[PDB]
Order: sequence, then structure tokens, then C-alpha cells
Amino acid sequence: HHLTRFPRLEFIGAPTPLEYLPRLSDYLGREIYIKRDDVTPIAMGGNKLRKLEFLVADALREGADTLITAGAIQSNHVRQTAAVAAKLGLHCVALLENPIGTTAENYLTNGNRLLLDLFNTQIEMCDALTDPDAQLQTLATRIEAQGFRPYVIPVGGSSALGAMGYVESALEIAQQCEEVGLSSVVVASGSAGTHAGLAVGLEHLMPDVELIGVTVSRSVAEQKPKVIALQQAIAGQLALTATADIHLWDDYFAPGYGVPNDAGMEAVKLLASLEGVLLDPVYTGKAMAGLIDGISQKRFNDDGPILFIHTGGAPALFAYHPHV
Amino acid sequence: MPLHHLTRFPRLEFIGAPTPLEYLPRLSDYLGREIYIKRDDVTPIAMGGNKLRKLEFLVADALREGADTLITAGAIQSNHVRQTAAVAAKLGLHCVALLENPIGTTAENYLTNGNRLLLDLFNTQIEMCDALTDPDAQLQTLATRIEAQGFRPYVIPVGGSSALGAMGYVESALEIAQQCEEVVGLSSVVVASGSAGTHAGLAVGLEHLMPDVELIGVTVSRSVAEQKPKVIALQQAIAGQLALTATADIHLWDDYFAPGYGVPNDAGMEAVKLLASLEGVLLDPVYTGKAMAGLIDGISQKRFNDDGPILFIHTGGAPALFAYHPHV
Repeated sequence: HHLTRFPRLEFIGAPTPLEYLPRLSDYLGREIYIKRDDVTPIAMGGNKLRKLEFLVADALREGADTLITAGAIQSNHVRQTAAVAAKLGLHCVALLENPIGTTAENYLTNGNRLLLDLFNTQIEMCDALTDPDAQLQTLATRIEAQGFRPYVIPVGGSSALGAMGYVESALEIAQQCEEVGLSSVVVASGSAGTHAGLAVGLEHLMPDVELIGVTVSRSVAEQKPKVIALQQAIAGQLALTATADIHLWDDYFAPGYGVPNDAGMEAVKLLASLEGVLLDPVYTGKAMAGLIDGISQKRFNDDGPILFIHTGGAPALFAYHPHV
Repeated sequence: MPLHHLTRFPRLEFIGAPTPLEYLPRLSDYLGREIYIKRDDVTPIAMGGNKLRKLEFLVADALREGADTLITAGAIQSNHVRQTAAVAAKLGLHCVALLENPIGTTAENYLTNGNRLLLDLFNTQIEMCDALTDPDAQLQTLATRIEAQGFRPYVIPVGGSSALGAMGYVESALEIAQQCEEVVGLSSVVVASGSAGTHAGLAVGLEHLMPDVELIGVTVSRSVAEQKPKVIALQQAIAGQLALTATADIHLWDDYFAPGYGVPNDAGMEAVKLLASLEGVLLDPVYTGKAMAGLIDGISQKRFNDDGPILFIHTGGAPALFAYHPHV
């Protein structure tokens, strides 16, 4: 590796659990393991915290007093960023959109959005995040003009820097699995930092394992370029090469980002009832539905054990109830 | 050494590593006093909480008995019920929950969101009742029906608070002593005092491992006079089970729960807002927000034994935030 060049804050501490799922395994007729990255100590957890360890460390080095990011009203990333800002005495400004055009009260005011208010997040609404990076720059300039020193975190925290958090996650995965068959790894692939980070990390640590990203917002055609771009950026900045192909399945997110679907909700119900594990309607439920259908369709490279990366998202359950 | 009889009890592994014990620099700066936090809200199972430590012992006991069904009781928004149901799902045990509406609310998020929502995800069989007037008797009656179906039920009392359940918090005290060793000299510990198992287990553990430390229970449902005998009964039962004596006086503050169990109050809400905004920590309107409100007032009014470090036990409760929003 030799990746320990980048400054980082310790938000997690201990490696997150890697667990066997004996009831799901028995039901599916396949060995399933889970990386519990939904279990991190800050504000109901999630994958974005691993990214923020690097991103907020960078922010501090720059002497920032404000964090600015963007996402949907129910963004897990925004909530995790708001919580970290609170913890560190930093202001937080969030640029928020309603990506599904709902007026359902729990989507609008409960779940992750409720938490934002608890963290004293400054909320800026926009009609659509059509150009996130650009819109974030305009906000940052406005906030700076008010007398603050802002630091911009991209949507999903998915820069090459943010993605370092998932290179780190792979190291944990590597050591946690050295006593396991191993065949495949499944993760939700959205803003792509998690996917890319694991891609780089797993190429070097567990080259025999197939990494599958189940998309939550885009076709394979729209997503692969994003993931490759980040994979190569991470690789360069760690003085490695990344030659592994990127595997994506885009069948499991219709009709769009932040809209639940039946396979997704049924995946949520299955994991909850068989294992007492909570997924979410936007991300992990869709990714899991992808895993299950992979077994249905004999879609994995071989029939060996599968590792699902639980990236979090469960507070959205309370926003999506009863419907959107 | 004194707590070695704990090894005698079979126990499941739900927690794993010791939960974090963290300094709270921003809260400490505001309050003018060193505040630490024991993060029993961060557990791997279904959004965590104190109840998981009790369940390690209770469910091990159920398994030893050949039980296939966990039966328990609580409020619709009970964290205990939610954690019991999660554990039952995980182990392939059936779960039956006797629920009450403690506050007479018709708010739809209280009736259907938060913890109650999660119950359906765990396939919990739900039995409503008008009021838990006699929980032990009502749990028994329900266990008889369940048994007639051929199930093999294990009854868990409200909050998981039996002497056996309470061993989880005797165990937690051992973690706390270890984690503080060389790192900080505690003066005080603050925990919400509900069904009394958490308070009692800590009381026994802390008496033997950190006898100079002042343990304060902030009541969430009862006056000092109603609550104190419940805590003492468990304290003594726990000690007996471990071949120990427990001579420590139990301390309780009851000024922070009004107008009653499961009703939010202003100081509770302000404590929730303070912890969220200063530390990114999520408390809850029923238990921890009220206990924290007590800690804060205790500092303001100089109620503690001295001016030294305070440890807040974060027992969990956050999923209730979503059920109490926007109001009840």
C-alpha cells in the first residue's frame, strides 16, 4: 500500500465487523458474508464517514470553518457531513434537491432531513442539482463573501481523496477474510467513490475476487466512465496501477435514484426478517436485490462465497414510510 | 477479580468489542466541566442500545432452555422490543410483543414510524393492549396462549430488567473501569433509570470496581420513592447471584421526566439539540435527552458530589426521534 501519506481524522477507530449471514446463506443456498460499514459511531453511521476522514482532514489543513456539500433531501452523505461539522465546531451548509418530486411529509421533514435540523445545518434549496460542482462553487463564493472560510465536499464525497476511505476498507476486508472461500463482492455504486476505492484496494489485496457494483442512479454506460476515472485517479495518487475491469449491473434501480422498487423493498424485508439487519430503499436494498438476482440468474463468475458491503442508509426508512 | 462469577453465566456475543468511551470537548467547553460518554448506542444490531447487553444473557438463557419464541412487552416506541425482535430475527426465533400506547397519542408517526416500523421488518407478532397494568401477569397470560400453539416461549420482562438481564451492565462497568484506567479519574456517572436493570447492573459493578465514583440515575418514568425500591431489589438480586454484597446507596433524581414516561419536555428537547449541535451525537426525547437534561441541571445547581469528570452512559434511543416528529 504505502497510502498513509494523506492526513486523516479518526472517526471510526476499530475495523467495522465482517460477519457471516447463516440464515440468508441457508435460504439462498450460497455463503453470504457482510461488511458492516453501517455500524460506525457517528450519527447512525454509513460509508460516507470513511470518506470524510480524509476530506475533513484536508478541510482543516486549509483552515476552513465551514463545510459545504450537496445532495437529495434524504442524502446520507449530507447528514454524515452535518454531524461531523457539528462535532468539530464547523458550520455546515447543504444544497438540497427533491429528486423525486414528492410532497410526502416524511420525505420532506423526517429521516435524514430531521437530523440536519438537529445538527443546525444551513439549508439551501435548489430546483435541481444539474451541475453540482458548479452550483457548489457559487454557494461557496456567496458564503465566503459573508465572512466564512468554506471547504467544498463534492456530492457523495466522491473525489479521489474521499475514495481513499474505501481503499482503507479493502485492507480491513483483506485481513478479515484470510480465514473464507471468497469468490465475489457486491456494493451499491452511486457517486462511485466507494466502488472505485474498493476496486483499487481489492485489485492489490484480493485479485481473485470479483467486485460487482450495483448501480442506484445510472445505466452501466453512464456509470462505468465515472468509476474508471476515479479508479485511475486513486491509483495514480497512491503510485499504483489499476488494470482491473469495472463490473456493473444496472438492472436493479428502476425507475430512478431515490425511488424504491419492489425487489429493493423485498431485499430490505428479507435481510431484516432472516438476519435482523436493516438495509435501505435507496441504496443497500437495491444493491442486495442485485446480489439475490445474481444468484437467481447464475450471474457471478462462480458459485463461491459472496461479500456484501453494507454502506448504510437505514435512517431513510423513516423518511420513506409510509410512501413517497 | 471480584466480578469473576460473571463467567458462570452463559452469554451470546451481540456486541463484540467494548463500545467507545469518548471525551466530549465541545460539550465540556460549554458546561465548564469534563464530560465523557459511554457509547452503548453504537452496537451492530438494529440501531443499537443498552438493551442489547441484557439480551446477550437473556437469550442465552432462552436457548439453554430450548425456547423457540421470545415474548416481551413495552410501549409502541420501545427500544427494548425493537432490539428483542431484531435478535429473534437474527437467531430464527419467533417473537411476540405486547404493546401499549403510554401517552394516548394519535400521531401517525408515533403509531407507525420509528421503532414500531422496524418491528414489522422483523416479522414481530404484535399484540396490542389497553395498558400494561400488570406486565408480568399479562406476559404470562400471553405465554399460555402461545404455548397452546405448540411454541416454546421465553418471557422477557419489560426492559429486559431481571437480575440476569442486568449482568450485561455489570459487564459494562468492567469495560468502563478498564477504559478509564490511567486515562481519566471519574467523579460521577449518569444514566437514565427506567425498568432499572441498567442502573442496577452499573451500581453493582461500579461499587466493586470504582467505589469512589458517584452513580446517578435520572428517572424517566417514576419518582425517587417509586423507583428506588425497584433499583435496590435488582442491585441486591444481582449481588447475590455473584456471591457479592452491595452496600452502596442508590442515587436518583426525579426532576427531569415530567409530565411523564414517553412525554417530551423542554429541557429534554434542549439537551437533544445541544448534543446534536455541539457533538454530532443523537440523544432521544424519552430517555437520554431527559437524563442529559438532568446532568446539565446537576452541573448548573451543583448537585454532584464534586466538580470532577462526569461519564454519561449513552443507552441509545435515537430511532424514537423519527416517531416523535413532528409532534405527538
